[PDB]
Amino acid sequence: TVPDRDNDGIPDSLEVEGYTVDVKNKRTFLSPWISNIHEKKGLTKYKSSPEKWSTASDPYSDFEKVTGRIDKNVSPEARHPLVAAYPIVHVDMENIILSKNEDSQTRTISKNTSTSRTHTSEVHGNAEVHASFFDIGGSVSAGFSNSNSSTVAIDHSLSLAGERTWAETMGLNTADTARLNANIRYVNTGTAPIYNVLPTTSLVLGKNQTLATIKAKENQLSQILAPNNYYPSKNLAPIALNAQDSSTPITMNYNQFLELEKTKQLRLDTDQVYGNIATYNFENGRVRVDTGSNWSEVLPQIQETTARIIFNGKDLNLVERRIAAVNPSDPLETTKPDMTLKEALKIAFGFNEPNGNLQYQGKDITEFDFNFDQQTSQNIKNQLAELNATNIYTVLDKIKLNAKMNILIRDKRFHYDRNNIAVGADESVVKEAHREVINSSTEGLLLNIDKDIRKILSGYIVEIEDTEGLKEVINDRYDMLNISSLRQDGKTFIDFKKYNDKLPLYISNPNYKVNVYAVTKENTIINPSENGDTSTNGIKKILIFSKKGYEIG
Amino acid sequence: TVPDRDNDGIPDSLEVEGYTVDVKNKRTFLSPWISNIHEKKGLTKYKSSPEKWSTASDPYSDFEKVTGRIDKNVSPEARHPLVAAYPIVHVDMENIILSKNEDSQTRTISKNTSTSRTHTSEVHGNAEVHASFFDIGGSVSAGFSNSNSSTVAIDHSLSLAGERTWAETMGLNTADTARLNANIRYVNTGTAPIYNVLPTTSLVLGKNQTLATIKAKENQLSQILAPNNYYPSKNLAPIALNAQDSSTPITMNYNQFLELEKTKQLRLDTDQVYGNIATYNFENGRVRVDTGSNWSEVLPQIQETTARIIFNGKDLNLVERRIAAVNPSDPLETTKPDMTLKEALKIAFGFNEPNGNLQYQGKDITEFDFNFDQQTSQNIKNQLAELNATNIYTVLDKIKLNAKMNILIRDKRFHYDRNNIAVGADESVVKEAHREVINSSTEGLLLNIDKDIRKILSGYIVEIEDTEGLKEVINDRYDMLNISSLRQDGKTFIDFKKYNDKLPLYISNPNYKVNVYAVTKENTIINPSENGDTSTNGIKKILIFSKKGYEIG
Ligand SMILES: [Ca+2]
Ligand SMILES: [Ca+2]
Ligand SMILES: [Ca+2]
Ligand SMILES: [Ca+2]
Repeated sequence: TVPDRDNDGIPDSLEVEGYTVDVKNKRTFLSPWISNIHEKKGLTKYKSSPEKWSTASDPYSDFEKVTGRIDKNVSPEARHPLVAAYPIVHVDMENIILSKNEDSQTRTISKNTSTSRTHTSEVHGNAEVHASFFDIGGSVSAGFSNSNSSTVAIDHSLSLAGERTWAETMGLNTADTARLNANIRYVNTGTAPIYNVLPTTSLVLGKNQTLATIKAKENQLSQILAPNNYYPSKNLAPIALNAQDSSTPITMNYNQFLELEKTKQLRLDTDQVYGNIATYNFENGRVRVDTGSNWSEVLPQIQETTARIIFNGKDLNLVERRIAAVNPSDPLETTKPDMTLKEALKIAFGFNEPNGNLQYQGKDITEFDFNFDQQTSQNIKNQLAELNATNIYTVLDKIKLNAKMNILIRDKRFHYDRNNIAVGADESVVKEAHREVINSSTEGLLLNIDKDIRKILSGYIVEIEDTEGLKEVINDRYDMLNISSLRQDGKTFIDFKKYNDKLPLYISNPNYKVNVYAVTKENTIINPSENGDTSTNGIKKILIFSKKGYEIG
Repeated sequence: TVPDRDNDGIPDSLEVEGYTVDVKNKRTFLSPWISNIHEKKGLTKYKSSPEKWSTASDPYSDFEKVTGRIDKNVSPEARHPLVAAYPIVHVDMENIILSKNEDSQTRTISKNTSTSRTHTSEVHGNAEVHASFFDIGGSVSAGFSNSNSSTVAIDHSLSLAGERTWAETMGLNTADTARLNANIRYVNTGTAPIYNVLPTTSLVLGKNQTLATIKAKENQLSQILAPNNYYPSKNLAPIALNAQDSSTPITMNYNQFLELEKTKQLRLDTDQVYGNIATYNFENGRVRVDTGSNWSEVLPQIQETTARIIFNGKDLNLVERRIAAVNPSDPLETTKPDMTLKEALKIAFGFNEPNGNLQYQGKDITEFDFNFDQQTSQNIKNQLAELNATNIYTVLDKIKLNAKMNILIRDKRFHYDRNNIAVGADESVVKEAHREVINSSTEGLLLNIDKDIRKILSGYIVEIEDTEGLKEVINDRYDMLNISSLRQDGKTFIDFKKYNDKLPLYISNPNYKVNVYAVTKENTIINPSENGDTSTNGIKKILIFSKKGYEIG
C-alpha cells in the first residue's frame, strides 16, 4: 500500500523529498535521490508535488514526463515536472508583394520582411491613458501578459533598377486601391506540439487598422507543429495570403498605404486557440489525440500556477517558459516544490554551474538584465529586504519564486526597443565583432562576423577618404545600405559592387582610404527627410573598416 | 465511517463547527479550527453547510474551493465556501463613429465614450406607474434586481477644427439616415470565468428604442473571459459593431439622431446566457468543460440563496458579490452557516479589523452609505428593534443576513445619480485633492490629482482675473472643458494650450490672476441653452487653481 495521493505513479515520499528515473539492465527504475551514486551517473534530482497529476498543470503526468512515457514531441527541458510543457505559436512573414487592385508584369514591388516574436513593454511616464488604467484587472496590462504578437519589418532597400516612390512605382492615386499578398509560416516556439487546429492570427497595421484575419481552416492540416519548428517545414512551400485556398482579397486605400510606406512594418496578433492534445496510453503505449482535452482548456491553469520567464540567450529571440511556482493562497499549489530563481533558470533554459558560477553556455548570469512587473518587482524587492543585499546576482539562489510571477532575463550587451527586440549595441562591441578580415578585394569584404551582432545591423556604408580629408561615398542613399550577404560557410560577405553598377570600386590613388560603416537598426532610416535628402548624410554610422588601397588588391 | 451527508469531502462535524485547509510537509491537511495554532499561521475559519455540495450553489464543491482543487480562474475571495462564485459580464464601449448612410473622408465625427456598470434605482415619489406596480412579483422591481446594464456617455467636446452642429457636420436632413459603428469589449466583473458562449447584449437608446442587438456568434471564441478581465484582452483589437464578421448595418432616422445629440448617451442591456462551466476532475486533476452544466441552469439557484451586496470601494465601480445567506423557510438552506453583515463584508470584499475597527483598506466602514430594498429594509429594521440601537454601524457584527437580501454599500464622499454612478462630490473634497502642484507653466498644470475624484470631473475652465475684477476665460465654451489628460506616471496634467491655438496663455500683466476651475459631471452641460449660449457662463464651476503670474513662469 505505497502512498500516492496524486495517483500519478510516483509515491509521495519520493515526489516530495526527491527522486529520479534510471535504467538498470534494460529496465527502468524510479528511485529516490542518492547524492552518492546518482549525482555521478548524471541523473537529475526530480522533485514534484505529491498531490498534483502534472505539477505544471499541463496534460502530462509528472510520471509520464520523468519516465519518458509521453508524446515524444514534448520538449526536453519540459520533460521535467516543474517545466510547463505547452505550445507557443506565432506567425513569421518571410516576404510581401504590393500592387494595384484590378499588363501588370513590371508594376509591382516584391520586398522581403523580417519578423520576430515581440514582447511589448509599457510606455515611459506621460502617456494619455484612460482613467481605467488604475483599476483592478482593468487596463493593468502590467507590462507584459499572455498573448502572441510578432512584428514584421519590410525591406526598405531597392530590388529593381533605379526605382523611386513606392506610390508611382505601382501607379496609385487617391482614387485607387492597393492589394497585399505575402508568404508566411506558423512557428511553434513553445515546449509542446499542436496537432491540428491552427491559431486565428490577425494582421494589424499601425495601432488598430486590422488589414485582414487569417484563420486557415481547421483539420485541413494533419502535419504537426512541433516545438522549435516552422509550420510548413522550412523545406517546403510557405503559406500565401489571399492567393488561393477565398473570394475577398486585401484592400488598403491611399491614406492607409502611405502609412505603410511611412513605417514599412506590420504586426501579427495571434490567438491561442491551439488544437486538441496528444496523450499517452499506458495500455498499449501509443500516443493518440484526445478529442476531449484541448489546450484552450488546459492552458489557463498553467498560466495561473507558473513563474514565467522570458529569455534571449539561445539567440536574440525572446523565449518563454513557465516553471512550477508555488502560491500561498492555494493549499494545493502549496504542494508544489519550492522554486529558486537560480534552479528555475537552470532547468527552464539551461544555465549551469562550471566551477561555482552561474552562466548560460559561457555567458555569465551577470551579463543579462532582469526585468519584472509591478507585482513581481515588489515580491522580489521584499525578499532582498529580508535578506539584506543590494546586488541580486548574489542571492540569486535564494530568491523564491511564486506563481503568476513574470520575469524577463535579457542580454545586457544590446539596446532594445519598445517590443524588447535587439536593435543595436554600443560601438565597443560592433567593432570587436568585425576584428576578423578574410578576403580583401576591390569587389567586397569577407569577414567572420558574429551571427548575433550582425542581426542588429541594417546595412553598411562605403566611402573613400582623400589623403587630406574627403568624403566620397559609393552607396550614398538611405536605401543603398543593404549589402552584407551571408554565406552558408558561416561568414558574412559584403559587396561594394551591388551598388556601383556591377563594377568594382574605383581606387583613384592606391594611397587613399577605403571606409566601410555599419548602421544599427535603431539608427538606420527608411525614408527621405522632410525635403528629399536621399543620402547617407544624416546617419549615425560606425567605423567598421578602414584600410589603405595597397593592402587590398 | 466518518460522516459526510453532502458527500463533499469535508466531514459534517468540520463543515458545521469549523475548519481550514493547511499544508504540512508538502501535503495538505483539512483540519478543524484551532484558535490556538491556526489563527497564528494566518489560515481562515471556514464554516460551510454539511448538507450541501457547494453552499453557494455554484458549480464548485465546498471542498474543491477551500482545497484549491478547482478551476484556477475562480476568483480568490470566491474560493471561500460562502462566497458565490459566478460570472458577471457587461459590455464596455470605448468609442463610436457617426456618419451618413450611403467622398466621405471629412464628413464624420469619431468621439470617445465612457461606459460603466449601472445599478438603476427606483424613482422619487410621483412617477406615473401602471396599477400593476403594487401587485405580487409583478412590476415590483424592488429597487434593484438581477440583470446587466451598462451606460455609455459620449464625449461632447471637439476633436477637429472649429466644428459645429453635429447634424450639418455629417450632412443630415429629414430625408437622410445616419449609421452608427463602435468598438466594444465584453468585461467580466464576476468571480467565475465564462468559457465560450457570449451574452446577447442589446444596445438601447433613450428608454426603449432598441438600436441593435449584438449577439456575436457562439463557440467562435475559445478565449476565456476571466474575472476582472476584458473580453479581447485590453492589449488586443476591440470588437467593432456592424463593421464586419453581417449585411444589415445600423439605422437611425433624424428624430432618433437628434435625441442622441440631446443626451449624448446610450445603454447596453446584456443578458446572462453565459457558456457551459469548467469543472474539476479528482481523477487526473484536469479542468474540463462539462457540456452538460451551463450557468443559465446553475445561476438561478445562487440568486435564490444568497445575500447580494453591491459595493464601490475598490474603485468607483459597482461590484456585485453574493454570500451564502440562510433562509428560514428552506430546511436545507437552514443548514448554511449563520451570516453577519460584518463577516459578509469581510470575505465578500476585503474589509478587515486593524485595532478593533472595521475598515476597507483604510477607509472606515462609517464612510459608506448602506442601501436596501423594501424587503431587506424591514428585515433589518426589525433586527435593530429587537437589539435596541439606532446607529447600525454599532451592531454591524450582529445584523443577521438572510437569502434574497439585497444590499448596496457605497462611498459616502460622492453624490450619485439614478444609476448609482459617481457624479461629483462636495467642494471641500474636490479642492482637497488638488492641493498638490508639481509644475507651473504658461502652458499647463501638473498635479498629483487623486485617481478617484478626477473620475467625477467633466473638465476644467481657465480664466484670468484683473487686479480689480475681470472675467476673461480662455476656453469659453461648453465643449472646451476637455483639457485634463492623465500621464502614466500617475499624475493628472492640464493643458491650456489645447484651446488657445497651440500657443500658451497670455499674461497681459504678471500681477494678474490665472484661474482654473473643475466641472463635476452632475453640473457640466453638453449642449447650448435655449438660445445659443455656447459659453461657460451658466456653469457651476469650482475654484481649483488661483495663483499669481509671477509664481508660474
Ligand atoms: Ca505522486
Ligand atoms: Ca504528482
Ligand atoms: Ca460535508
Ligand atoms: Ca457541504
